[PDB]
Order: sequence, then C-alpha cells, then structure tokens
Amino acid sequence: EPHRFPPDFQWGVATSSYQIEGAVEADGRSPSIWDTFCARPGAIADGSTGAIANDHYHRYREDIAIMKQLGVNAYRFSIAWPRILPDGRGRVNQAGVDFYERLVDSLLEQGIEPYATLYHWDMPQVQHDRTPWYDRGVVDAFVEYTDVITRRLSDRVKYWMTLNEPWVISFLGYGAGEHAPGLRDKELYLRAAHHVLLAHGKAMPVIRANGNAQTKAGIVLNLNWVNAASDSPEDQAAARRYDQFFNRWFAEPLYNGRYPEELLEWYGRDLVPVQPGDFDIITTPTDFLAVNYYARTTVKAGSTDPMLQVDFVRPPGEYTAMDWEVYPQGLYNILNWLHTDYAPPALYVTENGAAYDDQVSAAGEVDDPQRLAYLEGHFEAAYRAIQAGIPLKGYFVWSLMDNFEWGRGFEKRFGIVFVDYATQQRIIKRSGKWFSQVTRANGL
Ligand SMILES: OC[C@H]1O[C@H](O)[C@H](O)[C@@H](O)[C@@H]1O
Ligand SMILES: OC[C@H]1O[C@H](O)[C@H](O)[C@@H](O)[C@@H]1O
Ligand SMILES: OC[C@H]1O[C@H](O)[C@H](O)[C@@H](O)[C@@H]1O
Ligand SMILES: OC[C@H]1O[C@H](O)[C@H](O)[C@@H](O)[C@@H]1O
Repeated sequence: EPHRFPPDFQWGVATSSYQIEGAVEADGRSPSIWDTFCARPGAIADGSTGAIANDHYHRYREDIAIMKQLGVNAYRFSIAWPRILPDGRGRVNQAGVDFYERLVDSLLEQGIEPYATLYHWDMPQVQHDRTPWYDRGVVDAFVEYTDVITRRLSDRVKYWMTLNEPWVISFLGYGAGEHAPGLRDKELYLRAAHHVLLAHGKAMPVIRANGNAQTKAGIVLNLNWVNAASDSPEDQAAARRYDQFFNRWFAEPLYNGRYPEELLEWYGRDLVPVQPGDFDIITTPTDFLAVNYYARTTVKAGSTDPMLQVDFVRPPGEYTAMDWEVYPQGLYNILNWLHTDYAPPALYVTENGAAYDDQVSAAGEVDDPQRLAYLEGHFEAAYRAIQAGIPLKGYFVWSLMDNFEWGRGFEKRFGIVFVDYATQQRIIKRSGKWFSQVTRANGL
C-alpha cells in the first residue's frame, strides 16, 4: 500500500544525557537527582546506576559514525544541566559547554541536524535542594540554564525542545515515587506539573531571543492511546480520567489555557498553584509539538491506582519486555487527535521504540525480529498520518543504542544498536540494519 515519506522528512534516533553519557564526575559535572536516586534500595530493578552507562561522553565520535551508518539526517539528545551549571545557577562550567560544542560541531560536520532537549530529568541535586519542581522558584532556575546554553549553541542548533515528558517529571518523580527525586504525594505532583508548564512557557521567549529566524521550539509530551476495558459507565469514566491524567493534563493548558475540568474537580482544584497570568505564559506559541508514543493502555474502574480509582487490563495481543501493548494504530490515533483538536503547525515523533530480550549470536549478530516488526508497524502508521494531511515532519526512534532505562536499569534494551556493557562494543542490530534502508530510501 505505502512507500515514500515527504522529501524533507527527518529520520532520527534519540537519546538522553544521563541514560548514555556516563563520566558522571568528569570535567566539573555535579550529581544530578538521578545520581542520588540510584543509591536508593529498590529504585533501580537491577541495582545499577548511570555512572558509566554507554560512556558516550568519551565515545560520541564513534556514536556519530554509527548514526552515519544508520543514514539518519537528525539526532535528538539532551543537555545535562549539571555539566553546564554544576552549582545549579551562577558559574558556567566551560568544560561542560565544550562537550556540547564538540558534539554539535561533529554532528553538523557529518550532516546530522541536532535536535536539543534542554531538560531530560537530570536536575543538579544542589539545585533540587533549593527548588524542587513543586517550588515555583524552579521556573527562574530553569530559565537561567536555558539562557546560558542557548546563548552558546543557538548559532548551530535551530531545533530546541524545552522539557521532556512533563507527566513523567511530575507524576513519576513526585506522585508515584518511581523516578527521581522519588516522592509520592498528589499535591507535590500537581505543583510540579504546573511549574513544568510555566518553565516551558518562560523558556520559549529566551530560546527565540537567543536564536534567529530559523529557530524552532516546543515541548515534548508522552501520549499513549487509551482504551476503556468495557462499555460499563464505570469503565468509560475510568478511561476518561486516565486519558485526562496522561494525555490531556499538559496539552489542554498548552493550547486552551485550562486543565481538564472533570479531573481537576476530582483532584481538588485548589491543589494546583495557578497564579494570574500563568495560562498566558503556558500558552506562549510553539513551532511544533513533539510526541513520545509507545503503547495502548486499557483501563477499568478499580482501586489499583487509588488516586484515579483505575486498574490496567492487558487485552489479548503482543507485549514488549516492558509489558507494554504493541498497538501501532494508536500512533495514528494520537497524531490525528492532536491534528484535529489543537492544529499544531508541525508534529514530530521524538520517541518511539520497543524493548525485547536481545542476544549476540555466535556470529556476532543481534537478530531482533520483534523490534523490527514494532518499528515497521509504527512507521506505517506515521505514513498513514502523513497521507491524511497531518503535518508530521520527523520521526526519531528510541533509541540509538541500549542504555540506562531508568528504574529498569540496563536490563531493558531499546536500542537499534546493541551495547555489550562489559566492553562498550556497539553492534548494529537487525532492526538497525533495516532502519539503515528506511532512512536512505526515505520510506518502507
Ligand atoms: O555523580 C556522583 C556519582 O559518584 C560516583 O561516581 C557513583 O558511582 C555515581 O552513581 C554517583 O552518583
Ligand atoms: O518508561 C517511563 C515512562 O515513560 C514513557 O514516556 C511512557 O509514556 C510511560 O508510559 C512510561 O511509564
Ligand atoms: O472523589 C475524588 C477524590 O477521591 C479519589 O478516591 C482520589 O483518591 C482522590 O485523588 C480524588 O481527589
Ligand atoms: O521508558 C522508555 C523511554 O520513556 C520515556 O519516553 C523517556 O523519554 C526515555 O528516556 C525512556 O527510555
């Protein structure tokens, strides 16, 4: 049925600083909230930390050459605030800036367009101790960091993303206790969610001011396709609350200057620390919306999550090693919802991918047919979206290589490139070799 993407389509791979860089003490870097969280017993399933990770700090040139083998014309990475401003604010760490200057120069010299994420979850511990996300002071701290690094790199980086997945930062960090800094309190999560949106909005004019006419910026939302387990009123309602929680909580403020009313009511409207003018800041125009899509999530009325009064149901179907349902139609459905409801001028898929159990064969190959099929199905969905008039401008696979998968540690491998942690050897997987053909054909 299909074939070719638009001629200027951006095919990329994505990473984050803490997940790949390692060298956590190198060159003036201070501890992030993740360096501290990894010390907590039970925080990381395999007891690992991001201390070494993929050692991309030292091996970035090699990783760029692998990107060249994959044929990508774009690369999404994050900048580590703890390398740039190790005391959180104040003194710029020149050696930390130098690393991202060398990275951006090597990318552009190889013809790869840099897509820089400012915040992918690695707040300096010393800054968190002053301004956790639930503290409105965090907004100026983030803007200062944004100001510093955009001043240095905006001559070479045109595409900026403010914060990665507000829902994860706020809900998993402060609401569920699963991510740094590991707190579990409804009010703290709601405060953090609001201050992430404000930080996004105050950062936007700083990016534009430090940039030029070519500069494009937006936020990155995680969005999954949500489904009710049944037609029961109670299950439709459970699905509606979960959808509001996961999918609308950030989108509605960004585009319509309000939170979803039904959930806001359910929570206690006063728990969100909205001040006058906040929605004007949050709705500051963006050039695009970036989407991180993985799965369909099916919800019934229950008391598994006592905050939402929901249980999760696993429909008969295919699951990854994360126990996430494989549902490529969901990506079309999400993109079409965003197109019709909010009309962003441009959409990017800034993350999509899968974790399956990988083994290196005797011949040194990594044969991952489930990951290949996952990617094929989702690329086809993205193609259908483009054919339907949705302005999807690019697609970044999560991830370039196996990396530190947060609370799962190294046991869950999302790469299209295998990393042997004993040696730091990169092996391009079967899915990666296939991706190499997709990028160069600009289609399937
Ligand atoms: O950044 C502070 C770091 O110091 C050490 O090198 C630890 O192994 C690491 O996990 C810790 O967080
Ligand atoms: O893996 C950490 C979290 O991040 C992802 O963006 C997913 O949307 C979310 O379902 C997952 O729980
Ligand atoms: O009835 C609405 C309230 O009750 C629910 O059981 C939830 O725990 C709470 O988060 C919500 O604010
Ligand atoms: O959990 C899989 C992925 O979920 C989220 O999308 C994060 O941005 C990424 O860092 C993580 O690896």
